[PDB]
Amino acid sequence: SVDCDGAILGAAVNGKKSAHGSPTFWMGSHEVNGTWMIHTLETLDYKECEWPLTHTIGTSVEESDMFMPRSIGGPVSSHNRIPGYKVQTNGPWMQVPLEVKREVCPGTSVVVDSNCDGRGKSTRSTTDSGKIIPEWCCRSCTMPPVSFHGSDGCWYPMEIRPMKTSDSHLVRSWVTA
Amino acid sequence: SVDCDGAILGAAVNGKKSAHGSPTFWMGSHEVNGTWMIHTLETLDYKECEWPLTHTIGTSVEESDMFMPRSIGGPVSSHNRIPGYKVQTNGPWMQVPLEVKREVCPGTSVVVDSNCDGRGKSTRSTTDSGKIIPEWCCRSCTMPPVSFHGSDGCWYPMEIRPMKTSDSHLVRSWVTA
Repeated sequence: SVDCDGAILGAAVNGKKSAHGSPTFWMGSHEVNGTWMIHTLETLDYKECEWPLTHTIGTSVEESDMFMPRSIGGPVSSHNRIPGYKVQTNGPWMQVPLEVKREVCPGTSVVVDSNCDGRGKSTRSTTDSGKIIPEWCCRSCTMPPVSFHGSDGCWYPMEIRPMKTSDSHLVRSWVTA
Repeated sequence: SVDCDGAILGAAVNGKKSAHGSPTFWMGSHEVNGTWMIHTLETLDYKECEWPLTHTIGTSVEESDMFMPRSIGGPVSSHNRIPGYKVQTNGPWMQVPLEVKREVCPGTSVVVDSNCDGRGKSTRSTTDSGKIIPEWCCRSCTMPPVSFHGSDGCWYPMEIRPMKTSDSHLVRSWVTA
């Protein structure tokens, strides 16, 4: 119900490139194959506020197609999207400072398999004793996998699930955005 | 039916300043009293195409509320707006190169009066004989009056009407956007 401070916000488009930005936030997007998608996403801060429409490029989306949820500052825009992933309602958004990469978490692997579990809470690549979880799957996300690199290490999006692992030592995000 | 060429278009916001631009077009806007409005509008070209929503900042407005009509490249945005004036369906948009000013046409005057005629076709400040029409009125537009400065001289928006003058002497716009 509250917009973020538009006085310190910016956005820009030029040809096939775009960006939404603030001193604690940066989302860089391109157009590839006629589709706009995120290539850069950095957050130094977690806050519950909404990107003002006055500073939004191409307001468009079915909200579920956004990547960064609207309630924590994600621009309601076609530019805020990653093909193969849907809105990260329970993403690791509190693990700031964060950056998104298209890259396997260290020591892990992700396979696309329709038999994999569906979307769940975002999960860290390491257990609560710092042991790496080697094998992950997703039903239909696009490769190379989306990964969040944040304060306490590497996290996967909702789509990507841990395999062959006890649940009790998993680390999940508390975010409900 | 056809969007403009996105590869050469651009748009940007920073704080209280914004702009939409192409090699043949420039709209500069800013936020005054919590409201966004055009401060600069230059066209080097007249074309019937639509500004792609992907390259539009703050897609929002009811369309009668825009200043530059959608069908000739006007960004469907709250940034494309001048208070006191509505969509220039019959503006002098063919008189390129054009620039919009907040300024009385040379040798003329504009007064605000409820009893004046309503919106009509945009009319040149001079007659077909090069004679200047000295007095103009508008029902409720805002001062200083907007004026279009183009190829064959100075024109007024749809809201600003010529007084004490004969219809046969008047030069009007053929634009229906």
